[PDB]
Amino acid sequence: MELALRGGYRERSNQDDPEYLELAHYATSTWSAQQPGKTHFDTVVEVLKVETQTVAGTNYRLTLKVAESTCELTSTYNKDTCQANANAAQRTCTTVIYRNLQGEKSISSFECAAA
Repeated sequence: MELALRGGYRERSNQDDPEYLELAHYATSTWSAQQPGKTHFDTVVEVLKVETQTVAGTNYRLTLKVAESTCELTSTYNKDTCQANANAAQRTCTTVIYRNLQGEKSISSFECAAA
């Protein structure tokens, strides 16, 4: 379920590995679908920061610029057709995704800063 440690995150660049963006989309679409009053998926405008912690499994702490997409929640989310319009409100959000050895992912946290 989680990897619990104070400190010990290592900084990664968002070009260090293409999977960071994939993980960002997984977290953002999954979380947005559960929010009360939402009609559309939120999507990832940009990965702003990547930090990881590994013991056996790994925490990916991703800081993201997020905006509402035009893809309805009744549709299947698509990582690259569900882009936000430049005029859509943006927020900075931070998510911790824990992945165990089986590759099972758990969103430990997903929090957005007020605009």
